Amino acid sequence: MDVTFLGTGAAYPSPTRGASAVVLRCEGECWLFDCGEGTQTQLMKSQLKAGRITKIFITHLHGDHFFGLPGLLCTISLQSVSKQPIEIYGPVGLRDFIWRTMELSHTELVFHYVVHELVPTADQCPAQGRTILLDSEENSYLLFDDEQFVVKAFRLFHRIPSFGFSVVEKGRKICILGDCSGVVGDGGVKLCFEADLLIHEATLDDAQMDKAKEHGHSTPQMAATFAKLCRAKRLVLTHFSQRQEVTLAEDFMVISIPI
Amino acid sequence: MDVTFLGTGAAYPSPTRGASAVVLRCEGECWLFDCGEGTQTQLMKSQLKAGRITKIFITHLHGDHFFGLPGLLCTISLQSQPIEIYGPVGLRDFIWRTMELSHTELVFHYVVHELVPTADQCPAQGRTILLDSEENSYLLFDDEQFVVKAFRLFHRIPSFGFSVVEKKVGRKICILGDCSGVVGDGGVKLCFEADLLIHEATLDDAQMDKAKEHGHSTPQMAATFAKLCRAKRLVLTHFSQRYQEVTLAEDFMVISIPI
Ligand code: NA
Ligand SMILES: [Zn+2]
Ligand SMILES: [Zn+2]
Ligand SMILES: [Zn+2]
Ligand SMILES: [Zn+2]
Repeated sequence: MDVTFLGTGAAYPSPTRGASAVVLRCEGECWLFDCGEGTQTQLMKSQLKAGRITKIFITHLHGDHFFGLPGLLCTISLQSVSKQPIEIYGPVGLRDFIWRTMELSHTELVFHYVVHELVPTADQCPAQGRTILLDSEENSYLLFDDEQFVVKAFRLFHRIPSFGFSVVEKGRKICILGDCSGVVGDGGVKLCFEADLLIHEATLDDAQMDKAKEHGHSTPQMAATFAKLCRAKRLVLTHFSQRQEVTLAEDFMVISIPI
Repeated sequence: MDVTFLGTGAAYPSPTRGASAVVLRCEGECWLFDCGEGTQTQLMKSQLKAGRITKIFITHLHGDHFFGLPGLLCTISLQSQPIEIYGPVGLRDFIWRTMELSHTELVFHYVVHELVPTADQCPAQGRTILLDSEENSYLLFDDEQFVVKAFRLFHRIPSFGFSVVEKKVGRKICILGDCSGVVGDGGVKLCFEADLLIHEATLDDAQMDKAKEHGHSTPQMAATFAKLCRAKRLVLTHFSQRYQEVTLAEDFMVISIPI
């Protein structure tokens, strides 16, 4: 079980840090978390293969987290019956984006996909596919629960609504948070408790905390405080402004979680 | 006056050849022809600056020619006259909806002028630009410095070539989208004695049948068109990915056009 960082930069892809994308691998099955522009080329450079991706999870509808998605699907198709659809989980709006973009570009994908949309709430920002609704008691979204994994989402605060994802082996726990300046109620501490790996943004340095919060971002001290509060075993910082063990992510870094 | 190749590959971007994008530069003013995924990052790696781009021309709505556009506009905005965008019907709504979905407020104004294709181009505020039946071309603009026109190509979906004429008469640069041929005589006439002619050669001549099946050309097809137009120099691009003067385009190649 490992995470491969494809893009570790904030706001846009650069020559030194790609736009947001991380792949979680379990037993040859790949799950992609975020898909900024250039993700498909970062995949090509990596040891991973786009064709092995079975699920995709989008944290929020800022372009550095999803503009690479149409390209990625097209290329997977161009290079390919798959039996099971690729499952795509993300905020409301994502399903129509993909459908329209594929139609506009006259792309007939050779595989089936389904988009499951998470419904955000207005307090996340300043004042056949499923629709997935918050459970107010649990304070989370159930994405899926099978024999191997339970995967859930929780609400973050950002300039637009943003989500974190919790992956639990039925075992190891990996939590991956979208851009944020905070978490809505106890959703994070609950789901992220004793995470084996916690992936958190740290867009700006601690001296720029005011600017960070302004833009719905975090600094390393904010991430670290959340990690300590959740008793995470490992904290990995990512989504750096372009130019408990704590690791600063770089593109193509692979972190394994031993059993 | 120079031409800079940003991406020279076919169908998708790779680590060795980016998706379609070429920049024409005159006296510090940059015009971009096509905008595949990764174009913004190629620009960063190049000696060019995204912020100097004043016009963008899209040959056809295949993703390897436009999926990079939303990202490019966002990054130009983040890092900074209106930008003029020319391309097929459908492009304007694509850009508008994508900006809205991603909650992007661009700091510059842009306008999208749409070219209306004809049905025989494929197998059986902003302007809406019609084919002129007398001239068999589309007038994009005509000022004291330049006359720029589009003409119809045959591809799997409708595709366009662009003719740029400097007034002295002066230099003529013609850049053709993906195609297996030109539709009627509008194109041969506009490309006559081109100083530089940029043409695809997706597959080698031994795969001509496969090339034509996919609305593509081989080097002999491109060469024959260059000879027919009496072009001075032919540059081949849009090469299949590793999965009369004739020059083979590579990413970051710069060709200077003397007066
Ligand atoms: Na790879
Ligand atoms: Zn971001
Ligand atoms: Zn964001
Ligand atoms: Zn193409
Ligand atoms: Zn094409």
